[PDB]
Amino acid sequence: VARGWGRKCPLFGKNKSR
Repeated sequence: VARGWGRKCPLFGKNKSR
């Protein structure tokens, strides 16, 4: 799973969230 993590989890949303 990706979205489930990129949602509110930096585990997959490093540069995307930052």
